Amino acid sequence: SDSFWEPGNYKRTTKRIEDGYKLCNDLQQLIQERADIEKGYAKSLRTWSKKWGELIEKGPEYGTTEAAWKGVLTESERISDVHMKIKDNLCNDVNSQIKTWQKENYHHTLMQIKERKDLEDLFKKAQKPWAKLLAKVEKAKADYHSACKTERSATNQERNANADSSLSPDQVKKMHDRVQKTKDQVQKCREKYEQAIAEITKYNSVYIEDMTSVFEKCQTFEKTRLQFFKEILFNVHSCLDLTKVQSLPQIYEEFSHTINNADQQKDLKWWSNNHGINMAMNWPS
Amino acid sequence: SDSFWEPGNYKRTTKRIEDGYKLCNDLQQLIQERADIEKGYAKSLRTWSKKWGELIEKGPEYGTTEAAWKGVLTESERISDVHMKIKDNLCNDVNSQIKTWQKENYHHTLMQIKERKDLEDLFKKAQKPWAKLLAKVEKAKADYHSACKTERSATHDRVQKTKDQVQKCREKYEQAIAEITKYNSVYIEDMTSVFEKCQTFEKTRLQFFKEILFNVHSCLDLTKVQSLPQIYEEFSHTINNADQQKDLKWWSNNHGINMAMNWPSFVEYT
Ligand code: NA
Ligand code: NA
Ligand code: NA
Repeated sequence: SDSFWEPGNYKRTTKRIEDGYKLCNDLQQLIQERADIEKGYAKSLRTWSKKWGELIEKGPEYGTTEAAWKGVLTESERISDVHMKIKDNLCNDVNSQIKTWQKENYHHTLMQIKERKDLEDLFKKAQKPWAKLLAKVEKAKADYHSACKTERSATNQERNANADSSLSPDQVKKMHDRVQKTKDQVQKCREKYEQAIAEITKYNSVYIEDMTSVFEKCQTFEKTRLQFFKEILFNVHSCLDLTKVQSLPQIYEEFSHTINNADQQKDLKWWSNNHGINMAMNWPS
Repeated sequence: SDSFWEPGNYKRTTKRIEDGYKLCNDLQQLIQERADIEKGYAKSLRTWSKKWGELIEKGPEYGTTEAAWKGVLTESERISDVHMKIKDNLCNDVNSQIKTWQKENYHHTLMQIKERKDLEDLFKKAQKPWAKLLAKVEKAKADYHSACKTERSATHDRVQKTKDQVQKCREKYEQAIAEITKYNSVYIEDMTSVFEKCQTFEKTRLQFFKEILFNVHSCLDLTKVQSLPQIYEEFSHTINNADQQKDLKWWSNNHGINMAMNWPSFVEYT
């Protein structure tokens, strides 16, 4: 079966050590990826703000109204910083931590992950004795079913010898001898089989102890990985939680301070001063 | 000079009307562009979410730990929806109300903006009488200035009829002047009146842009997105459900020592 207790089957557990390495790679990759998305948004915002900053400048809007329009560009700048800092937090608070743990817990030798290779070895050692007894049981079982088979086809041929009266006495005798010799075989074999089953049945618990002990070494390492991953996940969470960016309220507060300063009278009066009736004229003389 | 009072120069006030209308188009383009960026963030988030959602199921992580990694995917999805609403509010709401105001306060004759032609007309009307007096002043200034020239090289029939000429020029010059000087008050009064119509209208727009900027602000103002504190608790509870004990127990049952075994048993012969 697929049972753990079956020879070689501890390999799902050892494979899981190496899966732990892979999941470090995956998590780093996933975070880096989100980081690029945040870099990308901020980068877009800034491009936008550079573009309109200039179109407003160079275009017809003026005065505090101009300054109000500009408020929006300042907003997006402050927002972009927030997002750069999340990019930077994800990469140097979070990803580096993972990068570090992964370096520290997985070593690479002989085209293997040593933590895997060592433990496969430890299981293999733990399982070797009982593998023998299992092998024995399996020979004994085969060696006894083929003795059963022989004996049934040998007692057959004797059938049709005592009904073939031309055979020589030596021929009739060989067949008689084979039957008796092959039922020595059925017996001898039943015995070795029963003894092999007994021999293994007494090792089982030693086997169980041994494998339990190796398995739990594995569970302990795994426990640790799972704990670590839980923490980094919270650390990720910290990086992304907007409700804790303390500047956010202030960005909007300040953004509407600017809109509020948009003053039509200031703007209009200025316009007259520079372009309309409140300019000097010397009349003709 | 570039003084508004010289003929022609009312025009910068006039260009301003049409610049008004132009700015509405610019404003909508600005907002449209911001909205597109928001939509970009949101689309990105979801692509990322869909990608890793798959790569995680497929990968080795299982259990509640696996459900915690999926926390991020959900938060990401929720953030995308916040920005998608920002796109929509900006577009389907702020931009259309500009579009509406644009069409309520500007109208065209043929290809030209009517409010601008009207007020260019009124300017010219008021400027015209005065411009005519100024045209007079300009002629009689030139007449006099070349009765200067045609009595400087005369210093006997061309000696006293050109002192008669500096009598009739300096006379006329000084009366064109008196005449314009008398119209000034009126011209002042009528340019004043037209310019005020230009200011009243321009004021409408300045007040309207203030309002629209406030709306843009309400649209963009993260501190007022209700759902957002809550997104991040939904997320942390998900992380907090990672239970290594159950994930480990699960493993021991499906892959490790608590699995059942058949121990070797004597099997008989066919
Ligand atoms: Na400008
Ligand atoms: Na999985
Ligand atoms: Na829990």
